[PDB]
Amino acid sequence: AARGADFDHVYSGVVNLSTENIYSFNYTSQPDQVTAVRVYVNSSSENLNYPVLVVVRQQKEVLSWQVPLLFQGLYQRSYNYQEVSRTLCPSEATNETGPLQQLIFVDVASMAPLGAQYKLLVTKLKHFQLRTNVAFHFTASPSQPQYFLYKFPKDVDSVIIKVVSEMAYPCSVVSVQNIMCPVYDLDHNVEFNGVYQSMTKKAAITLQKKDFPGEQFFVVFVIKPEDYACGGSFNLQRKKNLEVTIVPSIKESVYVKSSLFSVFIFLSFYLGCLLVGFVHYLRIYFWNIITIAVFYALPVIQLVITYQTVVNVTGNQDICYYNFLCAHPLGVLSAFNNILSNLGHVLLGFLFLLIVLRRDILHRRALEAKDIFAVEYGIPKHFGLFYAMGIALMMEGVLSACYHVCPNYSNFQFDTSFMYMIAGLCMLKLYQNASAYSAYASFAVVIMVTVLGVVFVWFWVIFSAIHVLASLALSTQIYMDRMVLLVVGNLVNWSFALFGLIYRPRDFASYMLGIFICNLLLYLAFYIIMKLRSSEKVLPVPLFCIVATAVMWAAALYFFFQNLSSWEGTPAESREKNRECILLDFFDDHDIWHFLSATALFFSFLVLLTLDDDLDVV
Amino acid sequence: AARGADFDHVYSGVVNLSTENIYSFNYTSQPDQVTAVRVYVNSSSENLNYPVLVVVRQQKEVLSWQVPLLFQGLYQRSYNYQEVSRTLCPSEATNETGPLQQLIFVDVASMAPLGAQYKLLVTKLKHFQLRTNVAFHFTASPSQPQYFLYKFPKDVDSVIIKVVSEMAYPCSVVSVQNIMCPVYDLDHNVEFNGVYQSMTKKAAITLQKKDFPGEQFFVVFVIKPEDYACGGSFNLQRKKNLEVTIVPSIKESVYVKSSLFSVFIFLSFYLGCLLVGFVHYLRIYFWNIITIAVFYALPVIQLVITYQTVVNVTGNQDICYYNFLCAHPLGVLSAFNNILSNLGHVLLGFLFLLIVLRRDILHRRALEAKDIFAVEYGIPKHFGLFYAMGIALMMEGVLSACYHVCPNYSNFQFDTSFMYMIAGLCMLKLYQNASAYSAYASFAVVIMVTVLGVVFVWFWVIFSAIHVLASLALSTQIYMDRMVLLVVGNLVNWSFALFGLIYRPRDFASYMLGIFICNLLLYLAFYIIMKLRSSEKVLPVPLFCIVATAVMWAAALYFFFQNLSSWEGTPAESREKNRECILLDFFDDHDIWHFLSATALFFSFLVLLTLDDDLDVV
Repeated sequence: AARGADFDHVYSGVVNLSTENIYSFNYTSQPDQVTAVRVYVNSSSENLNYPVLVVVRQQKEVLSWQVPLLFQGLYQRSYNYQEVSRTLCPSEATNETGPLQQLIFVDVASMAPLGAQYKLLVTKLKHFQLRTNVAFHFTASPSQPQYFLYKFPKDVDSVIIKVVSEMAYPCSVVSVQNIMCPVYDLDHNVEFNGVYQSMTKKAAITLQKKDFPGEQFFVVFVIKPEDYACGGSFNLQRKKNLEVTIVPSIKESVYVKSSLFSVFIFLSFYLGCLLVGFVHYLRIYFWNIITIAVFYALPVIQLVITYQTVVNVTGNQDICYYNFLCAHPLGVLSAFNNILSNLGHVLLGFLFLLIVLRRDILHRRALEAKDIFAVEYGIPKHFGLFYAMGIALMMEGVLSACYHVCPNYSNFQFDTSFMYMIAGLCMLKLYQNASAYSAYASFAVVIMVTVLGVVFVWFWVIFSAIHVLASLALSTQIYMDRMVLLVVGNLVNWSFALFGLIYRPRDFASYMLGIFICNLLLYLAFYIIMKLRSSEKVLPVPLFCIVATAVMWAAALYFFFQNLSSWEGTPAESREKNRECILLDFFDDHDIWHFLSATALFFSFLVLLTLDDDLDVV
Repeated sequence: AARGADFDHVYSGVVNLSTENIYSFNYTSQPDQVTAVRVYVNSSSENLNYPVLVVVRQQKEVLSWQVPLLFQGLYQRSYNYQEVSRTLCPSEATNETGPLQQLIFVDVASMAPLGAQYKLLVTKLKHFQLRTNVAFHFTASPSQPQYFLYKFPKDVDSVIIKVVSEMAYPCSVVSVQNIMCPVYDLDHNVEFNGVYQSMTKKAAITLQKKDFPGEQFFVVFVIKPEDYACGGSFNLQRKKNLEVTIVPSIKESVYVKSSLFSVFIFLSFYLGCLLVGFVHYLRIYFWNIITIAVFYALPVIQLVITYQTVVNVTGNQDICYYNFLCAHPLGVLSAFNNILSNLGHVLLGFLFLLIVLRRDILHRRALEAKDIFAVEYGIPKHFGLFYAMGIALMMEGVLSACYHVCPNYSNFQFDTSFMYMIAGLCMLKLYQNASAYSAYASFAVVIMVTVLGVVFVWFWVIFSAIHVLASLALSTQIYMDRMVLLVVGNLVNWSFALFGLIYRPRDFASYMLGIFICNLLLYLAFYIIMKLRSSEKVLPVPLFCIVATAVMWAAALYFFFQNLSSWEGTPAESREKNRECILLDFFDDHDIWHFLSATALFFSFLVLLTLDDDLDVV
C-alpha cells in the first residue's frame, strides 16, 4: 500500500484520527559518489494540543519527529517552531558491488478530531562533499542542523578547519565525528563523541590523519537555542550564515629552519662580547634562596601536565586559552611556539655569570697583590647583588615556560610575577642596609598582595593615595633642583595614579598596566645629568649601551599593547581577537615580546653594571 | 484499522515486506494515583541484516526502536541484544477533571523477503511510587533502564537517597530529574540534566525541598555497558540487583547542640590552667616569616572556592572526594563537619602565648632586679623557639581547614605538610647554631622533596640507605651505654626502613605512614632515664604530663589507621569504604583525629617546655 511518488515535489493533504498518509520513495545508487536525501516538513498554523507525527523508515534506521516542535530553556520560557528538516544517512558503495536499490517509507499521522495540515518535500543533495581550498556558503537554523563529509588526500596528513560567522549571534557548536551512522545531530547528544567547540564568530579545529580509521570524517554544525554560555542574554526564526574553509598544514622543514634561527641568533651576542673583550691593548645569602625557589614551582609542575592530560583525554577544547590560529602541535605539547621562544631568558642570563665573576676574580687578585685602596671610588667591594640579578632571569624564564601550556584561571597571571621583583629591586642604585633587607621580601609581598587584591571598597581610588605616599617616601631618600625634580616626579606619579583610577581598564588584568608605570618610575631614576658641577662619568661604551636601551624599549611596548587573547568573560570570546602568524609562519604577534624584553632588560642591567667610570684613575 | 487487543497477554505473529502489525490499547485513568504502561518486545533469533522496527504512538509522544539492538564500545567490539523493554510516560490527573480516556498505538514492521518473528507483551505497573522508609527490590539490565517517582512530604524538607548493589559489577549511573516527560533514559543523554552519580556498589544523593518545583522528582537508574570508567576491564545478559532506600535528614537542634559542645569542651583546659596557676602559695626572625607564610596560602584560597563553585554549578558530583554518608551541608559549604573540628588548633595554639610570655616577662624582670646568674642552669635565656612553635599550630589549622572543602588530586596531600616541620624541628632538644640554621629550612625542603618524589628508580630501596645514614648522623651528635643505645636506635631505624621498603603500601599516600616512623624516632629521644648518676630532674607536674602524653598517643593512632576514603584509583571506588556517623550524629570516624592530635601535640610540647627542673635551686 503506497502511492508511488516522485522526488522533488510538494505534497499536501489532510490527516485525521483514522486516515494515515504513506509515501514510498525508490532510488538507485551509483558505484561512486555520495548521495544524501533531505526531508522538509512544514505545518500551517495552530496545533498546540494535537500535533502531527512523522516517521521515516529505511533498511537499517527509523527516525521519528513531531512537527509542532517545542523547546525549553531556563527561567520558564517556551519556544515553538513549526518547520522540521532532516538529512538522511547515506548507504555508500564499493567497487566490487553493482548498483543498489533503496526504498524510503514516510508515514504521516495525527490524533485530532477535525484535522491538521502538512506539507512534505523530499529532495536529494547535490553538494555534499567538501574539497580542499574551496569555501562554501550555506545557512543554518536552531531546528535545522547540518553535517558534511571530508576525505583525506594522499599526501596531506593534517588539516585546519576554519569556520567564520558574520554578525555576532547566535552561538553554535561544531563537532568532528568518525564515519558511521548513528549520527548525532540533536543538541542534547552532540557532545557525546568527537572533538567539539562552541563558536559565536570564529572557530578553528586541527585534525590529523593517523587518528581516523578510513580517512573520512563528518563535520557537524548545530545552532544553540539560548545564548547563555557565550555570555549574552535571552520565536519566529533565528537563522545563521556560516562559512567553512579547509586548509593544509605546514611541512617539517619549518620546524628545523625556525629552531636553527632561534638558536643561532643568540650566539652573535657571545661572539660580539668575546670580540670586544679580547681586543684590549691587542691582547652566602644565595644558598638560602634555592630552598625557597624550589617551594613555589612544584604545584605548577603538578597542575599543568594534569590539566594538559585532562584536555587531551576528555575531548573538551574549552579549558585552556590558546591562540587557535597559531598553535602548532608537537608530541604531547599542543603549543610549540610559546615554549621555544622562552629559551632567550635561560641563555641570556648566563653572560652575567661569566663577566662579573671575571671582574670579581680580577678585583680580588688586585686587592691581594696591589693596593686597591689607592685612587678608588667608595669601597670597591660592591658585588653580591649581580649574582641575585642574573639568576632571576632563569627563574623567570622557567616559570614563564610553564604557563603557556594551558592559560587558565587557576594559573591566574603567574608569568609577570618575578618581573615585578626584577624591575622593583632598586637597591644597587643607592651606591656610594637596615631599611633595604626588610624591604627586599616586603616589596614582593606587597606586589603579590596588590595582584591578589586587584580582582576584589574603591581599590582604584584607595591606591592613588598609597602610590603618592610611596613616591614621596622614595623621593625623600633619593633627593633646590633635586627637591624640584622630586616634587615634579611625585606630581607625575600622582597624575598617573589618578589617570589609572579614572581608567580602571581590566581590574586584575590591568595590574600589569598599572605596574608598568611603577617600572618606568624605577627605570627613569638615571642620574646621568649630574654633570652640572660633578665629574664626567661618561664613556663611549655606556653611551652606546644607554642609547641601545633607550631605543630598544620603544619597540617592546607595541607588541605588549597589541592584545591577542583574554582570560576573562567566557571561553568563546577569546576566538574573536585571534590573529594569524608572521615571521616565517612560526612566531605569533604575542611572541616577539619574549625576544625584546630579555634583550632590553639585559642591556638595562648592563647599563647599571658598567656605569660610574672616569673615577678609577682619580 | 486495529484488532482491539487486551492488556497483559502474549502476542506472536509473522511480519514481512508488505504486512504491518497494528495494535490499539485503550485504557481509562483515575482521578488519583499514578499508572505506568510497560512494553516488552522479544525477537527469536538471527536477524542481523533485516531487523524488526517497532513504533509506539501516544497523544503527545512518539517512540521508536529496532529489536535486534546493537551497541558499540572501545577497541572495535560489537555487542547485540535481542530483548527490548520500555516504560511509557504517565499522563496524570487533577481534582477538577474527571476520568480520562487514552489510546496507545503499537506498529510493528520489517523489511525482509522471507519474514521475522516477534513477541509483544504490554502490561501495567502496580508498584510505581516510592514511600518513606520502605526498601524496594527490583532488577536492572544494560538494555532495560528504570525510573521511579517520589513526592516530598509536608514536614520533611530534605532527603537522602541510598542505593546499594550486591556483588561488584556492573557499573551504573543514577540521575535525579524534575517532573516533566521528555524523559532521558538512554545512556548517551542521561547526563544532560539533573544531578547524576556513577556507582558500582554504593551511592548516596542529598536532595532539598526548595529546589524542586512541585515537590516531585524522578529517580533514573541506567546500567553502563562497558565497565571502563570505574577502573576494571572488558554478550548474552548482564543483569543487576539493586536496592534503594529514602531516609529523612536531621533537624536544626543538632547543629546547635554539637557546636556548643565543640566550643565548650576546650575552655575547661583554660579553667584548669588558670586554677593550677593561681594557687601558688595561696595567691626579630619571626617578622621575616609572615611574608613567606602569606605566599603559600593564596593559591589555595583562589583554587578551592573556584573548584567548589564549579562543582556547585555544572552538576557533576565526581570532582571532590567527600564522605557521602556523613557530609552535612550548610550554606555554600557542602561539608560542615570537617571545618568546625579544625577549630581546636587555632584555639589550643593560644595557651602557649599566654604562659611563655608571662615566663619571659618574669625572667626578664628577675634579671633586671635580682642576680639571675646565681644558681642558674646554663644561660637561662632560652626562648624564641616557643614563639615559632605556638604559631605553627595556627598555620597548620588554617591550612587544614581549606583542604577539606574539596579533596582532590590538585590539592594533593597538603594537610600533613607543616606537621612534618612541627614534629621534625628537634632543635630545642639540644639544650645546655651553625648546623641548625641551615638545616631548619632544609628539613622542610627535604620533606617536600620526598613528598613530591614519592609518587615518581627503586625509591623504596634507595630510601633505606639514606634513612640509615641520616639516623647515624643524628645519633653521632645525640650520643658505652650511649653508644650502644645509638647503635640500637640506628638498627631499629634500618629495620623500619627495610620493612617499609618491603611493604610499599600506597606510594605517595604512604609518605604519611613512612614519616610517622620518623616522627616516632624524633619523639622517642626523651632522655628522662639520665638519672643513673645525674640529678633528679623529675617533678609531679612533668610526671603527670609525660603520663598523659604517653597515654593519649595510643588512641590517636587507631582513628588514623581506620581508612575511610582514598584519593587514587577512580572516583567511584571511594564510595565502597564509606561509613556512617557516631557521637551524636555529627562527627565522622576520620574526625576524632583532629581532636586528639592537637591535644597530644600540646601536651608533648608542654613536656618539652616544663622539663629540666630541680636545678634552679642548686
